[PDB]
Amino acid sequence: MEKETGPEVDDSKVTYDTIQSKVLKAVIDQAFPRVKEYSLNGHTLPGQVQQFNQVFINNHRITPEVTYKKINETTAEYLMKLRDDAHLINAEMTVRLQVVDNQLHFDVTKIVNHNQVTPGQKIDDESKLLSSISFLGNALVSVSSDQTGAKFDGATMSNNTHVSGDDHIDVTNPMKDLAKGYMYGFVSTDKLAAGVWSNSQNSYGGGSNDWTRLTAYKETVGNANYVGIHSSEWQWEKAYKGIVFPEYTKELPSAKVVITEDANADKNVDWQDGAIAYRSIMNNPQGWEKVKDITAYRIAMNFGSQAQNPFLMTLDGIKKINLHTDGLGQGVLLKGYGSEGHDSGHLNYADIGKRIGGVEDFKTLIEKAKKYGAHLGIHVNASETYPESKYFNEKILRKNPDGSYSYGWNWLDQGINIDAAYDLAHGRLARWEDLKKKLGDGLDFIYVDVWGNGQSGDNGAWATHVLAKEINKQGWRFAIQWGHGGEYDSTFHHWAADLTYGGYTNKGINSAITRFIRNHQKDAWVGDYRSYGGAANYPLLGGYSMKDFEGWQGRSDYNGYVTNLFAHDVMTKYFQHFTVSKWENGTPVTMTDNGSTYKWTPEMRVELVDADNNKVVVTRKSNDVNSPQYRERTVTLNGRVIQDGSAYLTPWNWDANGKKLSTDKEKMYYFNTQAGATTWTLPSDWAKSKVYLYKLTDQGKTEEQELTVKDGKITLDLLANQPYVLYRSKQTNPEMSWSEGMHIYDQGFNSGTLKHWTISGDASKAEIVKSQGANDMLRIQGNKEKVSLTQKLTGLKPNTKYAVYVGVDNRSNAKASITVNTGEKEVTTYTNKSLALNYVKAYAHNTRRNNATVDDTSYFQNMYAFFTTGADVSNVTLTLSREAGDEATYFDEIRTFENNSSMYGDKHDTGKGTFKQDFENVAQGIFPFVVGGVEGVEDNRTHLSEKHDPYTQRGWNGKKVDDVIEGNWSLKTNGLVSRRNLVYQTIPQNFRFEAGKTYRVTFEYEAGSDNTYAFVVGKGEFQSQASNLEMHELPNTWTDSKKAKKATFLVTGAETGDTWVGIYSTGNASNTRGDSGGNANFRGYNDFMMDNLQIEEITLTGKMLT
Ligand SMILES: CC(=O)N[C@@H]1[C@@H](O[C@@H]2O[C@H](CO)[C@H](O)[C@H](O)[C@H]2O)[C@@H](O)[C@@H](CO)O[C@@H]1O
Ligand SMILES: [Ca+2]
Ligand SMILES: [Ca+2]
Ligand SMILES: [Ca+2]
Ligand SMILES: [Mn+2]
Repeated sequence: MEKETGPEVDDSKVTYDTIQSKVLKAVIDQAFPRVKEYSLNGHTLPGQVQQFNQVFINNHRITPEVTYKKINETTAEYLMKLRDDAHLINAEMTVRLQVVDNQLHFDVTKIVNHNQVTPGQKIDDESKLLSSISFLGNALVSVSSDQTGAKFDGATMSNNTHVSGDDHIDVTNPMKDLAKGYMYGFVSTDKLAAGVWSNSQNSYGGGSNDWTRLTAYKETVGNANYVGIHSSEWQWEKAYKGIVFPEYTKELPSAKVVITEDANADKNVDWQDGAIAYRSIMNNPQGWEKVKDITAYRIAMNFGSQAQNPFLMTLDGIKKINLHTDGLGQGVLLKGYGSEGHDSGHLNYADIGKRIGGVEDFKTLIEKAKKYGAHLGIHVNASETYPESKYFNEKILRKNPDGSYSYGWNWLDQGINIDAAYDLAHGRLARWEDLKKKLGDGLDFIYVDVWGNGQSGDNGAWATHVLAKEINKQGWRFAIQWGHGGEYDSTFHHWAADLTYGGYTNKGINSAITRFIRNHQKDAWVGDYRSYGGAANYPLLGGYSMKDFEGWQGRSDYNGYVTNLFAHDVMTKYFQHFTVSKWENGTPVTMTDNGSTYKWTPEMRVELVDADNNKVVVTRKSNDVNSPQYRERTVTLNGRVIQDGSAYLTPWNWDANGKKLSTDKEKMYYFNTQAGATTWTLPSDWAKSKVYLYKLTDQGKTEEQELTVKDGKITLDLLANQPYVLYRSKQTNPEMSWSEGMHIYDQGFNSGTLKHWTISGDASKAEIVKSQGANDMLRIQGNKEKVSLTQKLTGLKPNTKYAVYVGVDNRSNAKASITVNTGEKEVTTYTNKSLALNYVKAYAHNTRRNNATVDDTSYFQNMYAFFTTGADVSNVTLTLSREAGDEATYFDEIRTFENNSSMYGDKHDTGKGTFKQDFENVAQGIFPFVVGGVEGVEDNRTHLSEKHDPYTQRGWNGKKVDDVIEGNWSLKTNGLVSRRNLVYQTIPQNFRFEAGKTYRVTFEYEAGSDNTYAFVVGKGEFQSQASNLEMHELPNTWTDSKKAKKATFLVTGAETGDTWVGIYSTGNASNTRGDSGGNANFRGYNDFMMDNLQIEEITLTGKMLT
């Protein structure tokens, strides 16, 4: 390429003025808000050196009519009249340029559109809107190839671990052309660096073209090439289908430049100095301050009406983690906080799940969690909904160009995507407001799932900023699913934080420039996941690694959760307590993974600092990618080694909420992924102190040991993959008030003792034991007389109807019971040997081997008693008992909660009399049934369906069957046809068909096809050696009927006491009647619904005999 030339600059017709602070002077054109040049400490950076007195309004070129006024020494103002009759533009905008110390601020302070526009109302011609304002062509700052050290550095979005989003371009003549959008951009000489911020929500496309709030352009002027950074175009008045968006969607255009000399004392001026200075002018995502202290993120899941994780139970998990981490901060995403759980009832944000304890228990959870530094978030959806939801309406649904529905997720029900632009234009904001009104204060984050994938249409930068602003206005922090989503406002990205998702192309933001700037403000980065290579092969700053134990994707591994916190997250979060100050790359390495051999340039040393001038230096141990030392670092704090390779001994000076600790509470954490002794130099304020070591378990600080300090050093030779904490004085573990608000002490057997129970019988026969998943449970075995454990149920309301259950897995034939005595009445329920395996994937005691009870299985099922308090609640007792037997019964999770069912002879309490289930007041699950093994351990596709006429009922969009038969609720199974397996069954603890007694079982049902589902009678444990079943295939209910059909069956209890009834998915093919895809799922061909179950003990007389 040959040396380039362009027009020189003739400014004979230009009048300049100057504005200046004490440190920065800007030469500005009086004709147009353009900075020609900046001066700071005798050094200069050009701005826009060639006049370009045009703007683009609604993508039309306009020569503005400008009047100028210098307001004060630092500030000038321009009134800019905009007229283009042919394109219906008639407007004016006021712009101010203002110097603030070493910053230049560009603000559009006022916009007047002379066309009549009313936010929220119809507009007959959208071209009358003033929708976009572009000052492209006027660089806010630049650098010339004639200047020494001229360079440009910019970041674009990349989520591919192999591909950096950053460009580093020497500004030379000649050079390659440049006309490209960027998220962050810096120009620098060897004397000055500048960074540019804009609130522009411009996009030039997806991927690396998105979030492009800046545009960099090469311009040749005389004999020099300039690279300038421009703000990308801004948005203003916008509409959807002629309906103008609300006023809050309009944000006045703003951009800033900051100019700096050396800012990290390395005696070089480059983009890193610009990036440090940039933190003073940049947007900061709301709630970012919290991020550095949220060390323990995880999901607590509810799903399908099951109430796997009641709000008050999550508080006990928080307490376990508080103990085990010695008071690290936590963030629990409640996936299923609403409606019947996860993926139920979307859009009705205020519909807080009733079966998990409703708004009352959610408020208690939020309030009580504060002292443990545990922040709650909720999973919501702004992209699709289901007929059941209050907000399902034809008007909100997304339709394809051909008129068909844009079908969304199908799982419990078939959802339809919504049109998010329509939604914004029609009151979306009020749904968030309703949630805030109901829930009140203290919720931390809203996690918006899906958004960013286009299901609901445009989910790009502008639309996401609007959505985030609605959420932030309620006081909530914004979080999203995708690595590329919400770059401007998000503080957490599930696909960045869960390293296992999506593979190497779908992870966090692969940009050193971006991470340098924002590492401390969000979990949005590339974490350590060696099999993805590139940036993910041992990032020096770590990167959040999220695991779970409360049911998300069937995750139950508590111990693995805690070890992962210490293996990845403690040091990740430690670094977020500082800001990056220096970043040094090494030489390129060659890697091979994921089907490619590629070059990657790794970071070798990163320095960070805090406001107290602490200095942290993180160094990769080798640049050799085939050496084990490539995946090792040293970390020093003010020169003192706190990590080397597999081990760290790290100070931690912040409480769970991030507040500075008192001197006597300052501590150090030790963790080593390998066996072996390590030696550490203590800091001066520890070196002459006594030092105590504690092993951290789910019981808190254990195995106190005073350490020997020699020559101001300690040596630690402790268990691998095990957290320890050190203090300078003896520490104890606090009272945890286990299960507060749940009416019983320690419902999950987490407190390491049974002393709060009154035990009747031989106490040696009752012990707390660990399941195969390390879940603590009460075990009773080997007892020759009854053993009982009793507590008072405390804090109950007088004259109130309640349910209580205990999870029970009984391996003995002996009677295992739950008994409530209210002071005025006693009720009891029992099980002999359990006969139904647990198939609820989000439930901690499902039958997956790694959270099995014992012998690789789990038969846990909730065993209920229903009772009513009298006038006095000072002596209500709960007793768990086990009659004589050799084998074990396991109990866990005692939940006592208000419930208004009337199942027993039309009365609430456990008692005699006809059994009826109208599904209108179910405590949880699908009682008296429990989900069967049709889908194995699954987020089971059977749940309680909720009525929303007409959408859930026959006739809407051709629906063949009602989701709900009578009242507001039925028992629905979605599409589980042709499976040859049991969908659900009664179990004797829920309903016992007594030996030799005969019952009439009646229910009403919908079935979308003939003989796809069958009513079945079984006994004992079902085996799919397949079990004998009495089989009654059921006809469809709509081809020859306008409503649900009634079915009636006689069932005699087997002498073994283990008879049950259920619904079975046959081997027959269903019939979708020529429909396919979403229509076929929606319309219910493959569905089964039950309601109005009745089971009545009868004596066979007269014609019953036939
Ligand atoms: C990975 C993730 O968050 N995916 C979302 C889906 O989540 C799935 O939800 C179903 C139940 O509906 C089940 O629990 C799966 O295990 C879980 O991965 C789902 O919420 C959809 C809804 O459109 O969004 C994501 O794909
Ligand atoms: Ca520097
Ligand atoms: Ca437990
Ligand atoms: Ca009903
Ligand atoms: Mn439903």
